[PDB]
Amino acid sequence: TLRAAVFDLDGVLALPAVFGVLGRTEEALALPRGLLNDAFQKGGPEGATTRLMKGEITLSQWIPLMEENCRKCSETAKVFSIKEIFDKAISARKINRPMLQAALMLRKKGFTTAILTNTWLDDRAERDGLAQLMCELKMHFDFLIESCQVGMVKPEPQIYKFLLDTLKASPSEVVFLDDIGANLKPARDLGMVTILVQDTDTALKELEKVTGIQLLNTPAPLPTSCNPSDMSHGYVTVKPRVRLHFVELGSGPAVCLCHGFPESWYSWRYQIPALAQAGYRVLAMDMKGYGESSAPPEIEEYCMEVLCKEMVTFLDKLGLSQAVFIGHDWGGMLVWYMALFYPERVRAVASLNTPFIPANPNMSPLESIKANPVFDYQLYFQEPGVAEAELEQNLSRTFKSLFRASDESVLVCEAGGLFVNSPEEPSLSRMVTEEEIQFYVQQFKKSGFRGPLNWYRNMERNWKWACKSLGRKILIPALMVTAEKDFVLVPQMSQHMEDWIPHLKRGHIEDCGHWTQMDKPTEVNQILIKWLDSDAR
Amino acid sequence: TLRAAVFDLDGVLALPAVFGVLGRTEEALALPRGLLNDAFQKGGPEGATTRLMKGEITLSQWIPLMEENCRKCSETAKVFSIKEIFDKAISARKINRPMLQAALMLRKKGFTTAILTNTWLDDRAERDGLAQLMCELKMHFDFLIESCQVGMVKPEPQIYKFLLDTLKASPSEVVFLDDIGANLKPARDLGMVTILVQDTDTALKELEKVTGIQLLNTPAPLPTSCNPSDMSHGYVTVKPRVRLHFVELGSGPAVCLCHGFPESWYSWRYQIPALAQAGYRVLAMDMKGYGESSAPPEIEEYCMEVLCKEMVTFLDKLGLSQAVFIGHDWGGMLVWYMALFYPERVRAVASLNTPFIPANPNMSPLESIKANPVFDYQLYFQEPGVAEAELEQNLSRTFKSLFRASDESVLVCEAGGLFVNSPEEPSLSRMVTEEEIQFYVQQFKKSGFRGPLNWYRNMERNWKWACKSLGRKILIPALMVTAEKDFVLVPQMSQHMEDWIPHLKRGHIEDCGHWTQMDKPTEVNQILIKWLDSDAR
Ligand SMILES: Cc1ccc2cc[nH]c(=O)c2c1
Ligand SMILES: Cc1ccc2cc[nH]c(=O)c2c1
Ligand SMILES: Cc1ccc2cc[nH]c(=O)c2c1
Ligand SMILES: Cc1ccc2cc[nH]c(=O)c2c1
Ligand SMILES: Cc1ccc2cc[nH]c(=O)c2c1
Ligand SMILES: Cc1ccc2cc[nH]c(=O)c2c1
Ligand SMILES: Cc1ccc2cc[nH]c(=O)c2c1
Ligand SMILES: Cc1ccc2cc[nH]c(=O)c2c1
Repeated sequence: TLRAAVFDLDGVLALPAVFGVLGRTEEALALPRGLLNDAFQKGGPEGATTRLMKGEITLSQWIPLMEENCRKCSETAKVFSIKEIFDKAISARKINRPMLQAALMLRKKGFTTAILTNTWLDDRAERDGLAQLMCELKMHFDFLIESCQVGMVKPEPQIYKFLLDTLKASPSEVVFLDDIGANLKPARDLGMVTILVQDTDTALKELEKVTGIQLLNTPAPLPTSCNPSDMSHGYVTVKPRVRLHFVELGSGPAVCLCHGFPESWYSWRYQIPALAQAGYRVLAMDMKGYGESSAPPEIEEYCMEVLCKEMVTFLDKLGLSQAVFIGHDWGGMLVWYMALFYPERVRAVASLNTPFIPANPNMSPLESIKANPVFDYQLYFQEPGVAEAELEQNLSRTFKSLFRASDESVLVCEAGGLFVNSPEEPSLSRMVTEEEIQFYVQQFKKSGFRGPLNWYRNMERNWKWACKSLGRKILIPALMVTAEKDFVLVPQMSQHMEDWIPHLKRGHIEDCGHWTQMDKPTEVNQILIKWLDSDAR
Repeated sequence: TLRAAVFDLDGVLALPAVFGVLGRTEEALALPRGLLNDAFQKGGPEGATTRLMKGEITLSQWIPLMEENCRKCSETAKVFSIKEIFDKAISARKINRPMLQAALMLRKKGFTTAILTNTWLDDRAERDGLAQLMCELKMHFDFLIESCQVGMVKPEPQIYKFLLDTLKASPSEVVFLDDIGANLKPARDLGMVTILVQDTDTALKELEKVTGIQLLNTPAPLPTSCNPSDMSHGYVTVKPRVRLHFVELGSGPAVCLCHGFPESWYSWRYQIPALAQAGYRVLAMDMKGYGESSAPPEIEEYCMEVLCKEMVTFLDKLGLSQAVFIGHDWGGMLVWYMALFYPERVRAVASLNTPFIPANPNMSPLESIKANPVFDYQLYFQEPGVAEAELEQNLSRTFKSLFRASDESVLVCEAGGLFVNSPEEPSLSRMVTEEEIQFYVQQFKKSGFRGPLNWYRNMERNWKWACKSLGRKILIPALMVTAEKDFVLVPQMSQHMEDWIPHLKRGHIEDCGHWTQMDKPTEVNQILIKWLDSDAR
């Protein structure tokens, strides 16, 4: 019975193989057939290539040794840069997405996965390209065994016993995929299930046949999520009693993600890996009042002016002159005001669902809010302690009731609460796992709902502050993402935004409810990456 | 008696003034005198400029309003891009270093300092330049009062009462510096000491006369240091029982600072702000065994192979494909081995004091170490518990005894310890304050010296591992910084490094002891920044 799956890198998880370049160069340059493949293989287990693969020498030391082997092979046959050929071959090699997806599905079903590869110590000036590829790939496997790190190469029998010992599995429990028949043989001899990989489709057909798990023709997978315990956690004190916590991933321009109510940095779990992979340094906040960030009890600690000043202090303390600010729900309203009051500090601004809403100077914000009845539920949030009591009463019930797709609603507010005619034990939304709900439950045990609710308790102060910006326009790069099925933050509420943000760009997600990030993560990622790459560097 | 100092930005803390561009443009373009200065000032307290300065409109909205004022002024006089003129004026404006140094000296002597400025909300595509300038400047002051944020401008009397209220000082306690006589007048009326700033030298002469503090002709100041409570603190779990803590500052290429024995991330306190200001994202580690990082008790948890693997995991979890690695003492030996075993992950490598030392395959590492007697003191570190007992006995004594310049030594090892004929209450080195020593004392109360000493307890394992690299060369960008007066890690010990690192660059610091970073911080900063900018992007 199979319990582990092992994959080769070149020609299996990454294509085109760095090998099918020696053959192409030969054909493109009309050289005698196999000449470059000969020079690459010269000396066998004693030659330059075996030394490179075992980590005895680096790639840069190997380049002149391969060049010398090439002249010797040309001399024998009786008949230009090796560096250039390999540089081009390495940069053209991309992850084989269907093969990676099959490895991901096997691990999700309980398989132990590993990459076993004959590789080198890359010290070329262009080494970052390969470092990036290996870093993206390795995260998805339990083990990465590199020949140059273990000082053993395939087909040597000891690398296979080393593999078995690493997996803590007997050979019959292992399926082993390789594109080189010679490197597959010792695995076969030990009793492992082997797959000679030529075309991906046939290899996966063989793989699904042996595992009894569907790998081909599967539904589109969700983007990579985050495991909290595996993230880098950052903490910045913005003032004596207030610290802000964030999760941080990637390199490049800073992108600051600002969640809504009643959420977490974790609401961005499907965005963080995708944006980091796209070339950005992601800073996913726990907003003031939430998770590991401070939660002072005072209502005025949560007015927009205070919240924005603290996010500016956050950038100051991290040594960031700017960040792109992306917000959802309350976080989306905060980001529009960051763009209006601190344009110097905002590289670009994007909001999911929340439109930019200016103050009406001729109407009280209480009059104005009552003219938009979808917000009647926010009146229930006004009286201190009332909504805290209901929402803190059963956290699992609170999160399972709230985090539901547009057609899964279980929730007027003069019924006497948000959960009056709601189930005491709601079903789990198709958007979340029980484990994800328990993460939110755990986060909210620290400070509960007082700080989060206080974000709604500053209408008058926020209106006075917003009035200072009535003569301004938002002229920095901006994106408004509407969600078809958000019944509170409806797409039509954003219709006047071009009057204030003339250069505004848009995105729109059909069949998407309020919880945009987890409702339509692939779509959110596609929209944000496209906009960041075109408007935020 | 003076207790606070207030500085203007344009023409005082930053030069050349964005004003002395209107006059220059007029002369360069042979326009009627004062025409552009007229159009800029049009409408007085009712005009476009006052609206901009109060934050009613942004800079991008003001540009076409100023253009219109220019055509009206040209029409009156009977006689090209405003955007281009202001873009050039803003980017040419640099911090007035002697003025900043005087503000720094006053604060160090107990003065409350503030910047009071008539400024704008900058939403130009080039706004980052100014954001960078303001971010560097503001960190050095207690308060930054911006006209566009408070909705008041100088010379309006209310901005001065607001200033006094912010400082919590009576007018007679405040000295106020401005380059505009009109903006100085209301401060004078209230009873504040005022300084009309034309040339910096005369202004500081007036400033030293009123404060009784020497500001002009002072010794060269030390670089900016770090206040631990003001830094962003990061934590990454690299394996179940091990987490690594780091301090993080700045944006740009990742630079990972690796301290020595028995040190802290704080040993880089003079480097962190300078490198971040230079355009780098600094990650200053607490190395395994230290400060807030985990300190497992097992000797083998501190072998070079394990330490390097964990630093690779650290990069993986942060989503960094590479970092520049800069090390000192044990950290310097770790960085050379990172370059040798993980070149793909090392953008560039630099070591302070520690030379790259290969394994001698024909000699036991114990034989080899005894052939270099300066290391005899490391034999004392071998027996578990012996050096822990002496070093943990009195932490203040330990750090004050160790952290001394080359001519301040108070420390053979068969005397029966490092502090045998050493003072029980050593004097404070000219390199450190009592507060800095107490920071180290506090850090070492958590785990003490077991983990740190374990770095020396893996000679045999490290030799076996290092032997795998004997056929390699370090061919990625590398810098070796020697310290004239380090009597253990002597400059001559690095003489063979070019044999292993042919493209090696060097730096050398005269009259510098073992504690390079705090001994010669300005010199260290100059050397590292120059090398990073030329070899690490
Ligand atoms: C959430 C919210 C929504 C709409 C408005 C409209 C006008 N004024 C407000 O304060 C307001 C607040
Ligand atoms: C429509 C509606 C009703 C209740 C709630 C309660 C808590 N949070 C929400 O976002 C919400 C939205
Ligand atoms: C600036 C702004 C815009 C909308 C709202 C809505 C409800 N409450 C607010 O405080 C608020 C503040
Ligand atoms: C705040 C808010 C806004 C919209 C929705 C829509 C559907 N379900 C919700 O819980 C919800 C909550
Ligand atoms: C600190 C140190 C210094 C020199 C050497 C020389 C040869 N071998 C070693 O292990 C060694 C270790
Ligand atoms: C020469 C010498 C002697 C003792 C010590 C003790 C602790 N740490 C050192 O670095 C050191 C260096
Ligand atoms: C690789 C290397 C080089 C020098 C030394 C010196 C002392 N101890 C070591 O373990 C060591 C390890
Ligand atoms: C490890 C080490 C190396 C050199 C020195 C030089 C002077 N003083 C020291 O304490 C010291 C410690």
